[PDB]
Amino acid sequence: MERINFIFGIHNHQPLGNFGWVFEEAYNRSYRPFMEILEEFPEMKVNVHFSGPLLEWIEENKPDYLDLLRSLIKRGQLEIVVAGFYEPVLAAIPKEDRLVQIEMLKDYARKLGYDAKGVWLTERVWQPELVKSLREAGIEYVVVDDYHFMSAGLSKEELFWPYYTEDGGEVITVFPIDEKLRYLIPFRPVKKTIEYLESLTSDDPSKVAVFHDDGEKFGVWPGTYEWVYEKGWLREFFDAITSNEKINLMTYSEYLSKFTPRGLVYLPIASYFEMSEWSLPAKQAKLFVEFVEQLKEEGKFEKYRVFVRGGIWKNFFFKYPESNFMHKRMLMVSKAVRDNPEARKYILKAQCNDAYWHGVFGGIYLPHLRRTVWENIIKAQRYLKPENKILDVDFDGRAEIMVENDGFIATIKPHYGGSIFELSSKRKAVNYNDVLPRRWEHYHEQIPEEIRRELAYDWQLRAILQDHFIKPEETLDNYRLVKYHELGDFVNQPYEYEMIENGVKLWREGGVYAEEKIPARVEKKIELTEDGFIAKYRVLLEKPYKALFGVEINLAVHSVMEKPEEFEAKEFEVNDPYGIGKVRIELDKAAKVWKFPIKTLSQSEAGWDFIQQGVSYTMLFPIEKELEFTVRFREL
Ligand SMILES: C[C@H]1O[C@H](O[C@H]2[C@H](O)[C@@H](O)[C@@H](O[C@H]3[C@H](O)[C@@H](O)[C@@H](O)O[C@@H]3CO)O[C@@H]2CO)[C@H](O)[C@@H](O)[C@@H]1N[C@H]1C=C(CO)[C@@H](O)[C@H](O)[C@H]1O
Ligand SMILES: [Ca+2]
Repeated sequence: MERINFIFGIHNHQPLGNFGWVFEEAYNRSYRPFMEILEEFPEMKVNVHFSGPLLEWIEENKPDYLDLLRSLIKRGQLEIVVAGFYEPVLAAIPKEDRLVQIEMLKDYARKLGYDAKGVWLTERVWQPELVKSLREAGIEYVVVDDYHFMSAGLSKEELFWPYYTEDGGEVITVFPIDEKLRYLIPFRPVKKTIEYLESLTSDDPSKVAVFHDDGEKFGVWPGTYEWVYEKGWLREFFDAITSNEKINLMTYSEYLSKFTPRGLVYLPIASYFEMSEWSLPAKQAKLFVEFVEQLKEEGKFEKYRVFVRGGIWKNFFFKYPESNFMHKRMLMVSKAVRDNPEARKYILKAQCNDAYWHGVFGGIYLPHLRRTVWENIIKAQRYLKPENKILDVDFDGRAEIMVENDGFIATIKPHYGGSIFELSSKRKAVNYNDVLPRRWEHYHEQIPEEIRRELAYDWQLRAILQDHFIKPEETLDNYRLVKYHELGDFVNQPYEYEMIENGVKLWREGGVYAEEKIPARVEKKIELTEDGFIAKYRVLLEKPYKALFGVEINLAVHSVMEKPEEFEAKEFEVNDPYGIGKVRIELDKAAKVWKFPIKTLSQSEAGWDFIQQGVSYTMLFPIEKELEFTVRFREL
């Protein structure tokens, strides 16, 4: 009967911090071939979204590509879709930042010759109040998933039309991405998509199905270049989709200029379905997966999927404390820097979402993406006057201590081993502790043997000046892996503190539990210096007992595929050119240095691999009753 309207869109994005070859590959593998083929089919209509950095990379490297986009826009083949310039997850940044973020990209769209009216929701993380924000930015529609609607209570059958939604008395139009099309396109043969769309036709001329997904899926994703281009999937699809009398191709704006949204509906906090898995704590994510698989295993996932639920994106801040700290620190800086445009631009760049979470691969686990966020938090803050302060930054209920001078910002957590969790260099714009601890993930456990022997999961978070207590006969390999016997209770327990001039005095009354609790007291005087910091230690035991006290210092060493190593040293240097640079650790007394890379499990189609998140340096000093020494970190 009536034709079925079809909306085709792509979303192109490269997170800040990506290697140059990555942009080049995505452009050659996807961005360019895709538009060249679109140019060949005058009747094809595409709704495309480009992230700000991407458009900036293109203007600098591939200017001609922009002339092609202007042309296609001019011939009615492209509707430019926007969002937050630097791909922030809108719901996770200040409302003020949402405005400027979107307008920066609206300005760019405008320069391609198109007044953007729609927004691609980054990671489709929805919150009711985004309505107000999108509305203030002049946006008339946002792109979400069918799953957001199913979660609200509607059945898939009533999701082939866009809907209105309101908040604060403001209303905006919402289009749902048909999950099926995300799997049919472009991975399955063309006929599979044509058959599906044709079966959707009804007596309702306004019915519409929506496809909108990653542009990189058409060429970059493993295997897609061969399938989409070498084997002609795109050319065959564009020909089929434009030569079908039951399928009416149109852009989002064209649809709204002809059909009114079906009605009013309210959406919960959600994202696309797959995200319901990743955003759950590892244990629960595993259960979620078992549940989904067992439903499919009993051929009943299809009729019951509308009731399946999982986590929400913001909970990555719970799953990864390092992401939460990163996030809250940028929120802190965004506020203090809001009236300074030059400074503010840096904080807006720090809101690029990728490094804040982890799906099946990458994200927060890629040091280069993480350092880029930190790099920007630091550059924005550098415009502010240094000022020490006590406050609960990551909201765990126990204040942090921020000590800072003209060249550094150190964040101490008295509650957790009185350690330094953040040592940011204002000169290098690097956080020396921009590392991650080794954690189990629901998708772990197949993994090869060569890697299993190097796998280990931490019980300790990782910071700087982490006080240990091990047996003289303890081995590096036992320590490296988490097998060793930690005699003390100072690594993850609270420390008393006293503020001083340019630093803090920390001390803890604990004990060295071996054969009997032997009460101990660790003291550390941390003071910021112009090129780092210095810590004067004074360990004390209540009763004699041969042992080894160790001060651990984790470092965001990224470009140094370091390996386990133990050596004798009073002072040693570290040279990490592409990461934290050059630094020196000086002791006033020699010690046994234990070094090892922090390895994290990374899954790819090329099997399992390892990502070095940083390196741990532990300076061991023997102790029986009294121990006194000084450690100095120096930035070169
Ligand atoms: C992370 C990604 O999730 C969503 O993507 C899903 C695709 O739409 C699905 O079709 C499916 O793709 C798999 C193929 O079916 C399969 O045959 C094989 O080729 O592997 C594909 C990938 O596993 O599953 C995808 C989820 O795994 C979503 O639509 C997409 O926008 C999301 N991409 C964002 C995430 C990151 C990571 O930080 C960014 O690099 C992207 O630019 C974002 O758009
Ligand atoms: Ca806290």
